[PDB]
Amino acid sequence: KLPPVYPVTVPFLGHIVQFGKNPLEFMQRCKRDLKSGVFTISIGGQRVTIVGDPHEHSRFFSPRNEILSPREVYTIMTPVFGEGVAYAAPYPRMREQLNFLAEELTIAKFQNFVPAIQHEVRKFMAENWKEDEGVINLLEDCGAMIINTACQCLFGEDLRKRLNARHFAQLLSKMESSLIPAAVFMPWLLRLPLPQSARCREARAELQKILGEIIVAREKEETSDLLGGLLKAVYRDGTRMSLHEVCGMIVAAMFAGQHTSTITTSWSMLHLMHPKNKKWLDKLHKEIDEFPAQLNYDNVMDEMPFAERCVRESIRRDPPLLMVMRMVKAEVKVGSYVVPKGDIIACSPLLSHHDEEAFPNPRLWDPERDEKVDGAFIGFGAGVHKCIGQKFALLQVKTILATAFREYDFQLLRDEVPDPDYHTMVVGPTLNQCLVKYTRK
Ligand code: HEM
Ligand SMILES: O=C(N[C@H](Cc1c[nH]c2ccccc12)C(=O)Nc1ccncc1)c1ccc(-c2cccc(F)c2)cc1F
Repeated sequence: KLPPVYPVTVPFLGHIVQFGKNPLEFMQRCKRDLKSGVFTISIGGQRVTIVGDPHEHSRFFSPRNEILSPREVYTIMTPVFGEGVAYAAPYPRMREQLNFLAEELTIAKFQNFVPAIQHEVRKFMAENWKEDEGVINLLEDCGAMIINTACQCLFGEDLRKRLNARHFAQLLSKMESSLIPAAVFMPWLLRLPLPQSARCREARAELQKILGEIIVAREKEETSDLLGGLLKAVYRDGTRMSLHEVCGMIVAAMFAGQHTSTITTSWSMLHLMHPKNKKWLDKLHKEIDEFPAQLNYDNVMDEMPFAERCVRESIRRDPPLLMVMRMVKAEVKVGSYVVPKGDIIACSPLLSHHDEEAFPNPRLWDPERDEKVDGAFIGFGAGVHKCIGQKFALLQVKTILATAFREYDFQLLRDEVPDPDYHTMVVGPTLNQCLVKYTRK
């Protein structure tokens, strides 16, 4: 039982085009006009099957790569993380590799983090929000704090000194400068692509070059950072990581967070400041108002369940990553239908999070809601490939919120909360809507 196919009106580009303008509405359209939402868009002549049903998510996450591999679809990353580094490494290694990062971003590895990140914020604002009140772009400053903060946590002083955040940021940016989201048909498209790499690849090298130097430098003198920790790692056979792979994993760490976290932090501030949500804002404050000026792990990790709620909804309502794809290397059965081998198969947070059965009044941002279908919230993916940085991210967000709101109040210079800008790789509030006003308490 092949799933319905939205008929293709213009031979080569219509869906890719139609999705670009309004994917949510587009996708829903197929759900709507084919009745049963396990449809199959065609993108480039690639049959693409979207699993639109919360109930049948489980089928999307669970099958192991040898049945549903992202290695094929995410190939575009390969210049960035490095040849053989991640999805470009056979699954024993990839799994091994990913597993090592995860172990660096575990809640154990956070003992000292909160003040570090809490610092950078108090530092940043003070430096960029001098006046009692002023006007700033929110997206950007969240963007600056996110990056800034991560570095404070995940990188050592020598290292931080040798390559400061701003430079990283530019470094990182050059790397997406490469990226082209063909992922839906992306794999095949790789014929002789222009060195979109050329800009980035240089960037990877410069990072690596640096990374070596600290290692060389550090060892001379006589250490627990992200770099330090990855080096200690050993594969199951018993080989260590090659700084090439080390450099890649670090890139992954900075890469995943940069937009998703920024967008998340931002939305969350955006919704909380808005006047509709006074109620929620007051709730937060009771939560955070007795927190000691100095902030420590426990306040954030343990004593902030609501705030977490707020972040999760923000992601739930407008998730940064619109969808997830796997390459079907074997025929598999989703509910009634069956999906061909060789059909790229995708699952979308953006859609499932607006299925009205599981998220009714999806556009209402309620931090206190709870999914009415399990695994409907997939903002951080699910099953095998669960996000491995989410705990870290949340940590970042919840701290920025407590710190910012605690000493500031914000006024949204737009009548309504912004509109999502879908014209980006990772989807966020529109940069222009984001103007926002701040008043030192
Ligand atoms: C707001 C922040 C974030 C959001 C919303 C987010 C969301 C997600 C989602 C939905 C997935 C599943 C993608 C898929 O199944 O292909 C995922 C996977 C992943 N995320 Fe994140 N993520 C975030 C932050 C991070 C950070 C900071 C890291 C840092 C390393 C990270 C690393 C990963 C990795 C490695 C995977 C892949 C799991 C695998 O391939 O097995 N993420 N993330
Ligand atoms: O920007 C993207 N991907 C980036 C880099 C990245 C790719 N594979 C990863 C696996 C782990 C970590 C990072 C990445 C990333 O950072 N993703 C990420 C994933 C998990 N956690 C954190 C971050 C990206 C965004 C959108 C689309 C897209 C959406 C809808 C339709 C469509 F056709 C394309 C595709 C994208 F490739």
